[PDB]
Amino acid sequence: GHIIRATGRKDRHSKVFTSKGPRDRRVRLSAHTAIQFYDVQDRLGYDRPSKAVDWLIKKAKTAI
Amino acid sequence: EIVEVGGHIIRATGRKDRHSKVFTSKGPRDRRVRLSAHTAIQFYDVQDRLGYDRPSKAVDWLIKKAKTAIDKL
DNA sequence: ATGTGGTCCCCAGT
DNA sequence: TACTGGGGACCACA
Repeated sequence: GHIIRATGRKDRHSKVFTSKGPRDRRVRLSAHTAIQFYDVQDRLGYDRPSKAVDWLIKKAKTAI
Repeated sequence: EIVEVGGHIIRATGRKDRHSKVFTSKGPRDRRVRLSAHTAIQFYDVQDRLGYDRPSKAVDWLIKKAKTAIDKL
């Protein structure tokens, strides 16, 4: 897993390196997925959504 | 404006974006989130490996494939 | 300086 | 003709 350091002086957010190349680290959820996702996020009591998808990925480790 | 449909889904009556937010147990939330470098790397991996075009589907799949944990919360 | 979470403004597409 | 997915920028922060 890698990172790509920003080039511009306007946005300094890092991108990540995936199978399809540099990707921006934001995702958009659809309205039904948002509500279910945020269900989980508020249940675990996590402040930042990203910690909720770390949880959702630990579990599901049987993705393989 | 509020619509009941799922749950409660707020329609922005603004004008530079008709993008709609969702009403959560902690108020109006945006449907766009910023994954940490650490998370994004693992999240996109499973998106690629499922071949899903749009990454919202991947979160749908995660939740699908993890209700065995979600209910006991 | 160089990243961070998070969201605004807005383009192109569903 | 209403909403969306995502890029580009940006405020406060660290």
